[PDB]
Amino acid sequence: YRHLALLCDTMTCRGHLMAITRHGVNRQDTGPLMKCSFEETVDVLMEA
DNA sequence: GAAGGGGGGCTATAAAAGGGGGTGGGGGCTCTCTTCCGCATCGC
Repeated sequence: YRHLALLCDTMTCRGHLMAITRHGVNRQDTGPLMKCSFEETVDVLMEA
């Protein structure tokens, strides 16, 4: 359960349903370098 | 009328002369998020 509970917590820790796509994982306030390694490498870095 | 023959032009070589023309080189598939438009609603 702890593995399942951890995934659900990360998807709801910010008070809204956060998808595990780029639209939810890159929107969270992480560093641009982490975001660029996931998806949208240049668009993420251009915005930063 | 086919085929061989004869005569003559073409080829290159130099050189001069002067001008026209030829040649080459410049120039005028699916899912998700964002944006725009029409509508009905109130407000003044």
